[PDB]
Amino acid sequence: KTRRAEVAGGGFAGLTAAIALKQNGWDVRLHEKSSELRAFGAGIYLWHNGLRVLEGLGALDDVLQGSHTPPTYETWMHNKSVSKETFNGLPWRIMTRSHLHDALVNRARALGVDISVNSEAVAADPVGRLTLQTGEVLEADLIVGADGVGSKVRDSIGFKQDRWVSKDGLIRLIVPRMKKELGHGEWDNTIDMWNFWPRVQRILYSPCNENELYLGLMAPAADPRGSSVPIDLEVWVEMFPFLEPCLIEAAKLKTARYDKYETTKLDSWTRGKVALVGDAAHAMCPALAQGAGCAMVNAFSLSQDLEEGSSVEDALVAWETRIRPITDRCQALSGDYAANRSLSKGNMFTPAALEAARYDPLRRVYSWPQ
Amino acid sequence: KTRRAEVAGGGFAGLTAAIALKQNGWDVRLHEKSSELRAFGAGIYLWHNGLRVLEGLGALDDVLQGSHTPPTYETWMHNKSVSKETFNGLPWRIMTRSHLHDALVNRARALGVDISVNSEAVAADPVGRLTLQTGEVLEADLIVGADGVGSKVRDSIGFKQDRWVSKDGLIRLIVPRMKKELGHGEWDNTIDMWNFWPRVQRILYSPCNENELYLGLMAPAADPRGSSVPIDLEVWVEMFPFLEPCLIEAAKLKTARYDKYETTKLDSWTRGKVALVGDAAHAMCPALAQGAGCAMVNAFSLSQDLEEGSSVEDALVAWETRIRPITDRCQALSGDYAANRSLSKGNMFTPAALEAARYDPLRRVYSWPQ
Amino acid sequence: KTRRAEVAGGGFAGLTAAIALKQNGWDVRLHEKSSELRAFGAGIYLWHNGLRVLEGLGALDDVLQGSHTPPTYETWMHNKSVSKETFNGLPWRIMTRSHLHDALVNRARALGVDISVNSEAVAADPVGRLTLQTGEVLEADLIVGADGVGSKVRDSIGFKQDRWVSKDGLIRLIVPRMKKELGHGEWDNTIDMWNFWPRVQRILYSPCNENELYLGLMAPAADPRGSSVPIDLEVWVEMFPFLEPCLIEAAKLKTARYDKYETTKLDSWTRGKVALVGDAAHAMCPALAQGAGCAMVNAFSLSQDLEEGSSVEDALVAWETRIRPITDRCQALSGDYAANRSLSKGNMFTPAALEAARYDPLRRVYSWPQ
Amino acid sequence: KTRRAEVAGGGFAGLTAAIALKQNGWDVRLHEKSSELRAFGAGIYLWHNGLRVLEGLGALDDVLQGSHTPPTYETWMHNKSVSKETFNGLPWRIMTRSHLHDALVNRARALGVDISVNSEAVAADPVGRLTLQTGEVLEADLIVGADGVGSKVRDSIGFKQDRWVSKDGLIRLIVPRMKKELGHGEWDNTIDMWNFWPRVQRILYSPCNENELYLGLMAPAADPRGSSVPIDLEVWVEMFPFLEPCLIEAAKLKTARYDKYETTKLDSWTRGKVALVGDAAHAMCPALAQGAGCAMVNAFSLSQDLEEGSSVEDALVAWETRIRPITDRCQALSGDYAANRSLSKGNMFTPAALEAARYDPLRRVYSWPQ
Ligand SMILES: Cc1cc2nc3c(=O)[nH]c(=O)nc-3n(C[C@H](O)[C@H](O)[C@H](O)COP(=O)(O)OP(=O)(O)OC[C@H]3O[C@@H](n4cnc5c(N)ncnc54)[C@H](O)[C@@H]3O)c2cc1C
Ligand SMILES: Cc1cc2nc3c(=O)[nH]c(=O)nc-3n(C[C@H](O)[C@H](O)[C@H](O)COP(=O)(O)OP(=O)(O)OC[C@H]3O[C@@H](n4cnc5c(N)ncnc54)[C@H](O)[C@@H]3O)c2cc1C
Ligand SMILES: Cc1cc2nc3c(=O)[nH]c(=O)nc-3n(C[C@H](O)[C@H](O)[C@H](O)COP(=O)(O)OP(=O)(O)OC[C@H]3O[C@@H](n4cnc5c(N)ncnc54)[C@H](O)[C@@H]3O)c2cc1C
Ligand SMILES: Cc1cc2nc3c(=O)[nH]c(=O)nc-3n(C[C@H](O)[C@H](O)[C@H](O)COP(=O)(O)OP(=O)(O)OC[C@H]3O[C@@H](n4cnc5c(N)ncnc54)[C@H](O)[C@@H]3O)c2cc1C
Ligand SMILES: O=C(O)c1cncc(O)c1
Ligand SMILES: O=C(O)c1cncc(O)c1
Ligand SMILES: O=C(O)c1cncc(O)c1
Ligand SMILES: O=C(O)c1cncc(O)c1
Repeated sequence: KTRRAEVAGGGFAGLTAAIALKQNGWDVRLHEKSSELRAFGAGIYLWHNGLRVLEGLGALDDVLQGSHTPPTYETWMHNKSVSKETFNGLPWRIMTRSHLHDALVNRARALGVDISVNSEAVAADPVGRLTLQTGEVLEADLIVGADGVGSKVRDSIGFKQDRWVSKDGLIRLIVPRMKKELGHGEWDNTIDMWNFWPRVQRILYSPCNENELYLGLMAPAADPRGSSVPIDLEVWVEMFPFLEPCLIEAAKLKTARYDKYETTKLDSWTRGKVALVGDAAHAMCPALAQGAGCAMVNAFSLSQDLEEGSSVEDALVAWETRIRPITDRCQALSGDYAANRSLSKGNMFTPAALEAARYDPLRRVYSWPQ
Repeated sequence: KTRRAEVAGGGFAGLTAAIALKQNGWDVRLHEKSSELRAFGAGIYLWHNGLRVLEGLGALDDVLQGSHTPPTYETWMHNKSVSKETFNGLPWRIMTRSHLHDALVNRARALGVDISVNSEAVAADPVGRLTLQTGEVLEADLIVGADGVGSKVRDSIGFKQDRWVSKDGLIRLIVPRMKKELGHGEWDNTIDMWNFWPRVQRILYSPCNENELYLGLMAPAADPRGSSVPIDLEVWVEMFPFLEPCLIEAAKLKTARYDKYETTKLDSWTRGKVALVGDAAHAMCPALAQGAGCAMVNAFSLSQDLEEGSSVEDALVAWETRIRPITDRCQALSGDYAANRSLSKGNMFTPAALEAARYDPLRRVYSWPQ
Repeated sequence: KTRRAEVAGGGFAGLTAAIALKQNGWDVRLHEKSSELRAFGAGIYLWHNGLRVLEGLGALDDVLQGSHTPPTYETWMHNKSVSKETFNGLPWRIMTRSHLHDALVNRARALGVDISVNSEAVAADPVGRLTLQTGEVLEADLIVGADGVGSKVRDSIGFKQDRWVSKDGLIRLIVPRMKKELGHGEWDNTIDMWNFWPRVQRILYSPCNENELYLGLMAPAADPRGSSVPIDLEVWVEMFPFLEPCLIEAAKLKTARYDKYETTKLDSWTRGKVALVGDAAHAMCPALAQGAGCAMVNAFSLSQDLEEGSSVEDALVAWETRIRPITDRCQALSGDYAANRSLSKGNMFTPAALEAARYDPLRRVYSWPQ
Repeated sequence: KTRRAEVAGGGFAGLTAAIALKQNGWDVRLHEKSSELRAFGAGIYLWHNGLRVLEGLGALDDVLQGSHTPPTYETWMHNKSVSKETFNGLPWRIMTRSHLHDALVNRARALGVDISVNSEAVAADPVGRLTLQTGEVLEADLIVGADGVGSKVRDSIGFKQDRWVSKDGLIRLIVPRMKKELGHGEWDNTIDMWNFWPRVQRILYSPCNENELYLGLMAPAADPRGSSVPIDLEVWVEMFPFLEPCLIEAAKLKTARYDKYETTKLDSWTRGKVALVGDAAHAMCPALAQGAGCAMVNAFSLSQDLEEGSSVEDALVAWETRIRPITDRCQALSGDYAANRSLSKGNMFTPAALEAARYDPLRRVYSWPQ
């Protein structure tokens, strides 16, 4: 009578699914392809929606400890402050990726989720069979494809899809705060520092805690200096001289990567006993900082629909119908914002922009009205 | 088998108790002495702790709609900004008293709490008897004394106590925002505007929403002009000229009162089947903006302890033991702050100051670390 | 024994020459080609050097009354303040062109300078003969060619020269201050408001007094909207929205012109009894705001050299040798600044930039050290 | 035929008189009581009027080199900026006392003024006799009493007078700028930093040049800590913490003095061939920073009246009649400002306040209109 779930992928989506299912009495095993449990991307923003998932997962405490809510989300254009936004009290948080990942892994382990590394799902069958690269075939009542933009759970089954990999991208790093060295200013703020002149270069400045600063350095791929790794210190200091202390530390990082944006959209997220969650289903532009938020809401919501006494197949259909439109709208709006460079104007966290963030997955209503 | 509760007082404490008990299946009747259900005091701050009570009461949505979280809590001394505090993301909110009261009344009514007006508790018996001014004697399994600083539930039984009524006080009003007329500034902020020179006059500036502004005008009773009602417009405009548009509206209010501060502390909060909650038990100085927050946490916590399968008498003892120290510490610290004028320095919402605010009554842990 | 001077041109150079010579006992007649005595160009800056000429001319009082020294000379790039300069106390002043012109005309009249309008010099002879368009031939001991960039005194004689008329230019206007309507800011400042993005548009904001504001609206000739007269209100408000009240008034002016920059440089400024002064000799780019300053210093200096007991011919040679290098350097540096857009960086009023301004023609030394 | 002048006192008044007379062909001897030529008081402000005297004395160049005009004269009350004043371009300057004194001494020496030290005037006779402490009796056509508030030239003759020495005063010091250590701010400004709460303490912050800062630390004599010398570092840092780097240097100065304010007013300034100039005649409160300015204007004006071909006795009478009302008005207004603490309000350099500053002694008119 113990339902069995097999989860492919140990990112935020897979860990969320695994914890949520285990809390509801599922026998859960999670399979991570990589040799270690790790999260790439340097830093990450969560909002009310994702923080509520964490509360629902019993992992909120560990996350809030050692992460940061800036006093304001500030936008600059050509070094002129154009907006300061606080979202009418809507909760939000910045943290390192490792911080969020560790909290989730620790919670999954505390609950007794069986986690395997070097364990890649290479095929999934809608009847409830997952095949690993080792040739092991696992039977389950539920298969969760949380295996990222390149999901083999998805592609082994075949889902009609549009995927896009941009030519442009950015360099994401964690460096020391160097707060004193930054001198006068509001250095606890998020500051999105846009420029189009004299060149297209932007830094998203994102404090994670008293020690760690998350920087995103964005320049076009066609710019050989701005897109260089390790960073071309001179061209960054030239346009962001007020960040020189931090940029000097950034230039030391030989692990720096220029990572490209990538999106996925599918005609459906389910097939029989298989559900696709996270980037496997709905990778999106990061303008609204909701890729993981939506992934986590969707994973948590999946566990909710599986508590209705329905067949797994029916629960999965109900789940997508219920929760997908929030994600579709957020993905579309984030892509629109990215293409139009809407964030450069400031004051763009409108009620519509904040729809996903306002959703409370625990009570299934929208909170924090704007 | 339906447990019966009789609640004396229709303030925030009594309404919270009534809703929380009704949600847990108690047959609840609430008795308000006044001819109408009303809340005095103009405006009010709630923090995470109180907002979590509201969530637990199913009244959070109605409260957040039409209330305000300032971008920052700012302090001025002699018109110089000395601090801006955002509490590392700790949720907080400002609203009119009527806004909070209405949300609670509407929720109690929706749940079918029996509410009587012109119904004053004049005596309570620890065996579970409440006598109204009408001579009606009501039997119950639980009596809640939520009847304010002058609690007759408390005083009919006899509780060792120290009460204090200050000679000093303040004038609290709601006026239009007049935001455009205030011109350049950060007029969505809370701004605590202190002065000792040329006279002791202070205004706590507290936006409630896009339409309503809560002002507290504080001057010593020995100052015949600053303590006058309706307000002596000239002496307020002289020291707060930047608020003239709002003060002109304030001066129109012939309902204005100079209300005195009042505190209560008791050796215990329980006797048999009687529990004292709110100002009946623990009225405190308003420096930490936690009088109602603690009252609401205590009322909600009472309902929790009554779900343990214990006798009512034992549950009440357990309740006070569990929850009272948070209130004792907050009351003491708020009184210390008031006497030392500590808030005038700015940056005084320390981790210790925020202890009560950080408490989450739903999960019974402290959240939002500083 | 009364030396006779004939001056061609009633601009700042010619009026300065006429007053200075008349003060020294010359019989002076001045000939203005136009039907009225008028000054075009809306507004003008003078510095210490030009203010000292005015003192020497007995016209300083009338100029300082009704003109303005801003508290600072401020530069913006893309709406971000990049510098505020006060030149270590070096005197400077902004005024309407008419204000300066009127003061000079009134002083010349008070001294009994004979002024003719509709009186154009069409030929000059180094032996001391000036021919007017009327055919009148005037004999004099000194002929002053103060007849502008298109000087016929110069060109009738033949001076080796390089002249340049730019394709680009600007629209100069006087509008009401609208100070209250501009709201919060430092609206008594000079503010040089540069932009390259989203288009090349710049406004030099120059208060003249409590009533009048001098604006220079600069856009490339290749921009059909930004270079349009009367002004294309929308494209100016878009990039300078904080000046909308003033720009609305500017758009009413059907007299607005897009005037082109023009320079002149000559191998010499003298021939026999003929001296060329002002734009006739040394028109320059306006970056250092010294075209008229140098013109006035040169005209005044001419009068000084004529007091040495030398022949007029020798005095003129001595004059150019003594005073020309200040002008040559200023012209070259202003042209360099214009071409490199150096002023866009702010903090460019260096000691070298301010050399002409620092010169005191009365004492013949440099003052106001930097 | 060479007129002989004997000047008592080598302060700013006596040096000005000596230079001005020597320039006009007087045989001038100056007698300084002290063993060295020195100026006490740390720093000093001059305005247009005094700068024009310096121009008239041929000492302006040496003064402007190595002195400072702040970008603005700023006033703070309780650390809040209440005004920024630039006087519509009216020239002004801050310098060390030694800087001004040296320039004057060097000019007097260059002109061949005979200067004696350890040479005290102890008696003067209206017939033109000056007696030194050595017993030497000097005959002259003019005797100038420029010997300070305690003038023996004045008191040996007997002038009806009111003198006042205040109980209160201030500590004036020169310290290093420590500009970098002061961090963010407008540290080239004059800043008059007033406080009445928590104690009456004020600092006038006055940069003299890139190296030297003039500070005036003002507290009541009844305050044993604030009036202490060497300075009580703690009580100054407490109320001016932003000046700590400079105050630490100030506390090292064991030469610091708490000097009292002193005023003098006389029924007349002349007797026969004797003229009283400077503090000997008109010491005043320093609120308008015009004590030396008026002293210098008066000394220079004296030389002017002596060029009219009148008897010395008549010239002196004409001089006082012509020039004294400017000083009487300035003295009265400065005393009014001091007593009413008017400067604490900011924006008090009104046209009337600036009357003395606006006077141009060279042309004998008022300039720099407000
Ligand atoms: C630049 C940038 C900035 C962003 N910023 C934010 C932000 O601020 N806030 C936010 O909420 N989101 C943000 N996002 C989006 C966020 O990174 C993703 O949406 C999120 O990490 C998706 O998580 P996931 O678990 O679906 O996928 P992934 O994080 O890709 O994790 C899947 C895990 O899949 C494992 N794996 C892959 N294939 C297999 C397999 N076949 N079998 C087993 N394991 C497999 C992968 O190795 C890995 O361990 C940002 C994205 C980008 C690109
Ligand atoms: C100036 C000031 C500012 C404050 N600001 C804040 C703030 O910002 N945030 C915050 O959390 N707290 C604040 N407080 C404290 C807050 O006002 C109180 O702690 C709170 O209202 C107490 O609620 P209560 O229900 O216990 O009592 P009450 O609000 O006094 O309500 C009891 C209700 O008792 C009814 N009643 C009385 N006697 C009887 C009886 N015998 N029988 C039946 N009914 C009876 C009373 O009429 C009334 O309807 C502030 C207090 C003051 C004085
Ligand atoms: C955009 C711009 C901004 C500027 N801003 C400043 C500034 O802020 N400060 C500054 O000092 N300078 C400034 N200048 C330069 C300043 O305008 C000139 O250098 C100055 O006006 C030259 O004066 P002028 O007397 O030599 O010539 P003009 O002003 O040209 O005057 C000559 C006079 O010549 C009369 N005339 C012409 N031909 C004859 C003839 N044949 N016979 C008789 N009369 C004749 C002309 O009609 C006229 O009345 C600026 C210039 C430009 C273009
Ligand atoms: C706190 C303070 C701040 C001030 N700030 C300013 C300011 O910013 N700007 C400004 O313009 N003014 C200022 N003043 C006023 C200024 O200090 C005086 O007005 C000025 O120094 C007066 O100069 P004096 O030459 O008349 O007298 P003094 O400076 O007193 O000089 C007279 C000289 O007299 C010599 N002496 C005295 N007796 C004899 C004698 N019997 N025989 C020979 N020699 C004699 C004295 O030793 C000395 O060398 C300030 C004054 C004070 C108190
Ligand atoms: O626009 C972005 O690339 C972006 C990336 N991360 C967070 C965010 O709010 C925006
Ligand atoms: O100090 C107060 O009186 C006070 C009153 N209300 C809220 C608060 O934070 C402080
Ligand atoms: O750069 C200019 O065009 C310019 C024009 N007028 C004054 C000035 O300082 C600069
Ligand atoms: O008020 C003063 O003591 C004062 C002292 N020096 C200059 C000044 O402007 C004011």
